[PDB]
Amino acid sequence: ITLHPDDRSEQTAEIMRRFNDVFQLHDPAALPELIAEECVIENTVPAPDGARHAGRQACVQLWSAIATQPGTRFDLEETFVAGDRATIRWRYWMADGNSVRGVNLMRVQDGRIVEAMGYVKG
Amino acid sequence: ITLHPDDRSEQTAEIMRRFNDVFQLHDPAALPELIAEECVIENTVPAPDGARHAGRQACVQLWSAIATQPGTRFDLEETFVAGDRATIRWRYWMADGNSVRGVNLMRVQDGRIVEAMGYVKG
Ligand SMILES: [Cl-]
Ligand SMILES: [Cl-]
Repeated sequence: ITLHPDDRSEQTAEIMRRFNDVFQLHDPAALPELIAEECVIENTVPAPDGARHAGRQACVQLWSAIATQPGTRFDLEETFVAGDRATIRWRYWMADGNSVRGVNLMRVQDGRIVEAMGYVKG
Repeated sequence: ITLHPDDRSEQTAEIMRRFNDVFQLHDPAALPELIAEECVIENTVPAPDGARHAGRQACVQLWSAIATQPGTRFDLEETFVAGDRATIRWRYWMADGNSVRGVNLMRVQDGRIVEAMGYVKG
């Protein structure tokens, strides 16, 4: 985690560590405590806009499925934190052996993830 | 521009304003002075990795063409700055009338853009 010094930067880093570990450990147990009631994900697909998932339940369900899909994984390229925001660059490996690079733009409020926006190479 | 308070945040905001104006005004005159000799762009396409453009000349050429392509434009969604980094969310409108949302991750060093990473909805 690259930290830009800022009031809550260390808190946001801790949130991103635990968030990233869900995927690295394929273990979604931490997801609910990290996600705001009103959390929104703007997913990577489909263009033009990306789907939208709203509310803790939808966000937990989506990320849980992602974290536990057989034959898939993520390599973390860089997590950069500043204040209540972070960027997480990654490479996603698919069950067919292909991969794609992407990024999440993350925002926290009251110590929980309220916004996650995903993008990919197209 | 949303600024996260940090040493050079105001400088980075100024760089991003002038960078964004190149596209909004379809005027690439400012590009060279904003771009480091060694600047690298990791473009939005093609998956998996995105092409790579290296050096001021390549980066100026690519962005100049983008800025001046007839029938195309960008809407700025949000520019967020922290320290020597920024994120710029946008919607790109293509000559065929379609659009796609995307984001640039930007990094400056010595007052010039050294790194620009682009991603899109897929
Ligand atoms: Cl990678
Ligand atoms: Cl938009």
